[PDB]
Amino acid sequence: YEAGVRPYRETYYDPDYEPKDTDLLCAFRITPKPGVPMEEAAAAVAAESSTGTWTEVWSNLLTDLERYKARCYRIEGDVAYIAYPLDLFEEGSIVNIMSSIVGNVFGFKAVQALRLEDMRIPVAYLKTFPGPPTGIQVERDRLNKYGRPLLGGTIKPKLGLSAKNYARVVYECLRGGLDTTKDDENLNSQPFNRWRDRFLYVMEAVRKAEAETGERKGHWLNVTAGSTEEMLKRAEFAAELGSRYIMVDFLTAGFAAFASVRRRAEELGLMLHCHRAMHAVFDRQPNHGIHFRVLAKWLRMVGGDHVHTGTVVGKLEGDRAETLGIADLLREDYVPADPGRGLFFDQDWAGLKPVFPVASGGIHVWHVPDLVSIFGDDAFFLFGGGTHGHPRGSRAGATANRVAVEAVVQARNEGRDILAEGREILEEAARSCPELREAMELWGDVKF
Amino acid sequence: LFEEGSIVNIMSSIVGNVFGFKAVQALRLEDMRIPVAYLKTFPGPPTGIQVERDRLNKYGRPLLGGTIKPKLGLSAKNYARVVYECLRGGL
Amino acid sequence: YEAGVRPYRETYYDPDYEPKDTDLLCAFRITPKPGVPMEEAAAAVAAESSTGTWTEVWSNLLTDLERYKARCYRIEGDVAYIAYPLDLFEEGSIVNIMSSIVGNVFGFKAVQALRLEDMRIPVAYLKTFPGPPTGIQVERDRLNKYGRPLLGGTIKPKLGLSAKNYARVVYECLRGGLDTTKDDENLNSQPFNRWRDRFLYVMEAVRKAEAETGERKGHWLNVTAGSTEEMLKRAEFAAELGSRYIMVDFLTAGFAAFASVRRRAEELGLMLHCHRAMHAVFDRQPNHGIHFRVLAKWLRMVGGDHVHTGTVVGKLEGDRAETLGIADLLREDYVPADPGRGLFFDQDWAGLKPVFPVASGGIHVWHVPDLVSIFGDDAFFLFGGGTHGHPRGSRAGATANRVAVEAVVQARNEGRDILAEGREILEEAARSCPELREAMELWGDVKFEV
Amino acid sequence: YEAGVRPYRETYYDPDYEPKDTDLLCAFRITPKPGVPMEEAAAAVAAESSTGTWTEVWSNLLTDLERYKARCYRIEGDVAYIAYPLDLFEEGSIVNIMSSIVGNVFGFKAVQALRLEDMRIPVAYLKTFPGPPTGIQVERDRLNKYGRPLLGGTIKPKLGLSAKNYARVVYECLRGGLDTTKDDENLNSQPFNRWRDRFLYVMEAVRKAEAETGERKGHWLNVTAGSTEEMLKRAEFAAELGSRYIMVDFLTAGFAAFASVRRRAEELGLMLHCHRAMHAVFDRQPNHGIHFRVLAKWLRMVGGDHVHTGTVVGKLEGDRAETLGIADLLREDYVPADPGRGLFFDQDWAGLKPVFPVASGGIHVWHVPDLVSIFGDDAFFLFGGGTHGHPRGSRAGATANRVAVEAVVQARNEGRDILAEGREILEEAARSCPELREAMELWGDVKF
Ligand SMILES: O=C(O)[C@@](O)(COP(=O)(O)O)[C@H](O)[C@H](O)COP(=O)(O)O
Ligand SMILES: O=C(O)[C@@](O)(COP(=O)(O)O)[C@H](O)[C@H](O)COP(=O)(O)O
Ligand SMILES: O=C(O)[C@@](O)(COP(=O)(O)O)[C@H](O)[C@H](O)COP(=O)(O)O
Ligand SMILES: [Mg+2]
Ligand SMILES: [Mg+2]
Ligand SMILES: [Mg+2]
Repeated sequence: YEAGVRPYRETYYDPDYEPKDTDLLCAFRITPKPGVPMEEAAAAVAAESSTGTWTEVWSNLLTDLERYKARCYRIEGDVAYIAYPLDLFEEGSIVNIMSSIVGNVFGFKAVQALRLEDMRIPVAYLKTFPGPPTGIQVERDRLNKYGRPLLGGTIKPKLGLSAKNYARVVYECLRGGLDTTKDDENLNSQPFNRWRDRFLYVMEAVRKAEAETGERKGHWLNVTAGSTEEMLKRAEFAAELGSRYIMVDFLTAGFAAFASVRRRAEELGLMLHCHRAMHAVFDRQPNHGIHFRVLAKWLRMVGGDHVHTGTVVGKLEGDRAETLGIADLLREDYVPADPGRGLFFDQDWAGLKPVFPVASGGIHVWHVPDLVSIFGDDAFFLFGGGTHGHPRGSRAGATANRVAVEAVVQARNEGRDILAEGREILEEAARSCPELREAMELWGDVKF
Repeated sequence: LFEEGSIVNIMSSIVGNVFGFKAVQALRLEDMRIPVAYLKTFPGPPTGIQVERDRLNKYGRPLLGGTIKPKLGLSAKNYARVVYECLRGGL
Repeated sequence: YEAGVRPYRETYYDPDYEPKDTDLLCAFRITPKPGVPMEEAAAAVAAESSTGTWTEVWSNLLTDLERYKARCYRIEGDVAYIAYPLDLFEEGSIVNIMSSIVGNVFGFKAVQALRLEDMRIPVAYLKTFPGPPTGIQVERDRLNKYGRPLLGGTIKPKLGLSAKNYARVVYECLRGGLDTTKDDENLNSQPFNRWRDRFLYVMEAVRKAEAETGERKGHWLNVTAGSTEEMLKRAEFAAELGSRYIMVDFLTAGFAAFASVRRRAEELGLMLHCHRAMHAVFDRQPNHGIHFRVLAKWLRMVGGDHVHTGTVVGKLEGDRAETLGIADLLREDYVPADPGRGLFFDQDWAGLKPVFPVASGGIHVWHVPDLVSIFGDDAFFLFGGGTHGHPRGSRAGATANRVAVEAVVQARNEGRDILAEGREILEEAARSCPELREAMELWGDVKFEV
Repeated sequence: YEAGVRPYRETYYDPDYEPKDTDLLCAFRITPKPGVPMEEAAAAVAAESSTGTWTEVWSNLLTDLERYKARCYRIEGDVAYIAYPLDLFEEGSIVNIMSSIVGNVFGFKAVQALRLEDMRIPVAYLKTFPGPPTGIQVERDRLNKYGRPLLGGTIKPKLGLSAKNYARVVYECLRGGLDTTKDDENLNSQPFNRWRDRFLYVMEAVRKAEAETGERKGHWLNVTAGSTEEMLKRAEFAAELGSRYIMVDFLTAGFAAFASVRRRAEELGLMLHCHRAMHAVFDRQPNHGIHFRVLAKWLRMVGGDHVHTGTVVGKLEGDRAETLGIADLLREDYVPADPGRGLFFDQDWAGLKPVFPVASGGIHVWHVPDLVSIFGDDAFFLFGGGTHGHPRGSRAGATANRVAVEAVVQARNEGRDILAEGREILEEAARSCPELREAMELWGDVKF
């Protein structure tokens, strides 16, 4: 035992290390404090997210640090690759992953900025997680909807509507062609609209629209609440009322409560929509934070049936290439590494069910060719303002959006170039659909 | 606009989506004034500083603690041996 | 520390204090013992309802009495205004409010009579209460009834009917046009009519009436009982049978058990009717007690869907101007002070749901013009004797009262002065409704003062 | 069936009726509206508290009103006696008694003022009530205290003390000679003193004083709360901490919740102190309300172990003769009617256990001779201000009060007249008790 402070790289930088198939790997983009070499910064991140601290400790001799320490094994420019032994992690706990990988290392004086770009989850650790309870294929069977993207939309105004008026908007949307509707992420239980009231009114509107159209419908009832117990109570009630879906803000509620709700959702027969409120607080900036592709891996592991992924073309930020990679991570059994899409590692999903991507935010009929081109059939397209903002209201707006999606789907199956011929496809459909003609006219000038 | 007693609801509105808009390149929430009428729907700490000092019977100084190291890798038995030495020594 | 007895006035009278928006305020009408000045009596009430006792105590120095004491901050004649800091009260407990405000101060030798006239509940404290489970607007959607007062009535005789005969009366009333019917406040479970039998027979009567009229119907099944556990058991059974409503005597059962029943009603999806039995024991006399407007505020805070407010014109006492104020306290988002109605403070309701006023007691068809003029549309009018006492029985009586209310409402919406033209509006309807004509003939000479 | 309004007197006034042993009887003092004969006003009370309403109903023919109606069978000046058949009441429910007897009859225009003076509870109905769970004799055995009144006191200031300072006052009081101490009626759980903290701090003080004095001690922890469930939760916690007592405001909490708390108390082995907060809102005025002796009967039926009865000589109102009757009602097996004490009926108690009277409110050492003379040994005397207001604090004050009571009990047992020689008895004890001397000097001029 030699007391005193030693540089982190002496023990935690090992560019000769060859990662094992059981290791958990991380890709960190590091911005060191000026004067701190890149190797010392990367080693500090590895040390203080595994086994080390700022000075040597006599208790190091009571353990086999060679077995348990993480190691930065490769540095490519400002990107550091770090490997973590399988034994460092608690089985089935995303919370534990976060507490090591992003626990303290983002606040060190020696590392000015730090962003976790990707993470390789090893198969041996994935087997301790359940994944989604329903999955794309079973959900299409439960809805009896095949061969196209599914239609949805957030009820607006976000807040302020009574339960009665809120449910009237739901009825109008579903009656007009939307497959689903949803509560806004911030609509929980408030003085103007208490959750029990909303749940009762809405399911009556869902049943009515379902009877009148002859198509199956659902509404994503938000159970997000201040405690795990209250969320479970709201899920139990939605199931009692015969709802197909519930909704949870998995990041604001948090991963521990999220896991509790996901377990209860499967026991009640509910499908689980996951809203990513708060994600942009730490996945927006390229120099610091956690990229959403990491959050999307954690989401699939705990087990959401959908998660929002961005629209690329809408009102919220999202890169086309990164979004395409995120969609594969959510839907495929195996995703090869792809630098062109920001995927730093191959990801085997070990038989876990796939998650529905969900595109929402500032989109309207003119975006439908782009969206089909980006996502294909296996996705939800959500039209909030794009439905209720129609000159003739939600019902007319729902019809315009549903017809647009089916026109572009039919064109693709016929082999046409849906981007090169996008407007032509929408104009042919508008000739037999007055509601689509009016939507194209109102928003023809709205671009982001 | 807010659900009584729910921090989760506050976050869902205030930091829900507004950090990812194309029109706003960066955004930082600096402070927040919680009104008294809303605070009263929250319980606050279960113990509190004064009751805790009574339970510890320690007054008139900062209190001493420390994180067991190495972070990970110690057996349960060796972990508790480190604990004992620290507490026996004055922490 | 200086031991010994000091006048309450020295510490608990502060005419310079400016109430805070978080303070709870009371208006007391005080009748001091002769020889005791008003200021000393008012300070005694403030002292012994907050922090003080009859002599100085060394332990006053272990706390900041400046922060917690109540203060009488204004006196006008025999009215005393007292302010209580927000931190003196337990969140969400009417029981605690009463324990301080009306706990011991009504029994002091130095204060010969005491009446609490009004109370200002601050917004910061209201937010700790849930309010009504359903509320007027949700309830109208659950019933599918709009644009008129709702019709009800107590089943008579109060006691003695078998469960089977009890339900037969219910059926006749609902079949004849009443929207609801109710158990008498004193009908709980008795040898001549046990609660399980009554609930079963009655719900069968309600379903038959709904099917024959094509209108939604309800009955207010009284779950009042000797213990909280028994009341909850009876509520569970009412929900199992599909009842839309339950009923509780919130004062005789008490506020603690009332809170328990209100919570379970929301969980069960039941609407909660509240009967104010016992209120007159302490809200009647002008010199001593608690004015009903305070009880109504507490009622809305705990959360009842309806509460009886009186009729003004019926067999039970009630003042018109005071009732108008009470009706606003139950239904409106904000009620400004109004000395003419006895509203001593502005009352903000902080988004709590509203409560249905219920007018009941010794009323009949001739009172309908006055009832509509007083309450408007958002109210229940209950006719017990006024229904079963009809010459041809309950079904005919229910038809007569229903038609009367719909005619007075129509005439009002047509712009007529229903008070100046009340008799004419009723006589016009009678020409097309034999039941109403005969009800008007029977009770035309039955009047109560006002 | 003859429709129309009839005078209440025709059916509900019967001066030839003989009350049965199974009838519940009431004595009402009635102030009719000017112009309403006394017989009509009494008939109206009988009718609208049993079976009648304001007009004849066809459904009367479906019922045997002769079997079930109440009847005014006697009028003596402005006092009306009314008999109610046993079958009108629900077994074991004070709530049902109130809903009939005092439900609506106090608010009729025809009766300008109404006061219920006394009530004869028949033995056949009493057998459906459990009565106190402990009782005076069992309680004295649990405390191991005999041959004197018991000492208590409310902690002061009423509100504002932290839990720590609160338990310090408790410790001084018990260490000084008080048998018990109690929370104020309005101390429940508040931001300055939460109930969990208070229960923990106080029980530590109780055990500490118990060990230093060698006598058994107790504190009346207030479980009064806004809902039945919360009160039961607090009672469970008191029992878990090994408390001998809990306390409930049985009127502000309400009788239904009171019954719930009484049942749980017996199951938990707790003795139940009952505070009568709010009683003066309806029992103070002689023209309108309910006399406390009625509430005292209902209290013993549900089963409180103590209840406050007033001091007569203190700061709160109370008539001596009426107080002597109320104590007999609470303690004796059978109480015969007595016009000099306001007892309108004989009351058989059917074997129910007796209740401890509790005298409290503005009393000090000079009142002890009167209190012993009034109540005898089986009572609590509570000194709040009379303890903490001592020139030298709570321990000194508790000593002065304990010494005074034992000096007076000692003089009585020797055959001295404790009232004629009260001053001499206290002065003799003060010669050897400086704490008593200082209390006598401090409060010698304080009289009510
Ligand atoms: O709150 C909103 O703005 C939305 O309801 C969109 O409403 P419109 O349909 O009216 O735009 C969605 O929650 C966002 O799209 C979420 O963003 P993301 O999908 O990127 O998490
Ligand atoms: O018991 C009764 O007398 C009633 O059923 C009325 O019967 P009628 O309809 O036959 O008069 C009601 O409970 C009273 O109106 C309550 O008084 P309030 O509404 O003033 O609390
Ligand atoms: O709050 C109070 O005033 C007391 O704590 C007395 O304190 P002191 O001992 O300082 O007077 C008691 O609650 C009253 O005696 C109750 O009145 P009753 O016994 O008549 O119900
Ligand atoms: Mg949204
Ligand atoms: Mg009634
Ligand atoms: Mg007290």
